[PDB]
Amino acid sequence: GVDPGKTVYDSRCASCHRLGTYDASGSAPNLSRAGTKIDGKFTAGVSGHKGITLTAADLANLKTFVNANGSHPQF
Ligand code: HEC
Ligand code: NA
Ligand code: NA
Repeated sequence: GVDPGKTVYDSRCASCHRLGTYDASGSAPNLSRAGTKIDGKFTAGVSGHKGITLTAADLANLKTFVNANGSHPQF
């Protein structure tokens, strides 16, 4: 789940959000430890937040990515 979750985060939330030290640029909240807020903010297949629609697989993969990476290329 971790790699497709990165694609979800990268293309769909990073433009605004931050995530630990992996992504420290953006004005919206840092999504570190936001799994429960993500699942409350999004319903699988229902268009919502910022025009985004997420599949069930998207939501699971993204949370696995947030848990595993939420960081420096040399660490
Ligand atoms: C800019 C167009 C954004 C995009 C792209 C994403 N998010 Fe967002 N998010 C944005 C703002 C300005 C805010 C604060 C106002 C609000 O609507 O809450 C948020 C907030 C969240 C939250 C809740 C934050 C908290 O309670 O601390 C969550 C859980 C969240 N956003 C999730 C989220 C996800 C999973 C995204 C990728 C699919 C995503 N956002 C994109 C702005 C923007
Ligand atoms: Na960002
Ligand atoms: Na949900």
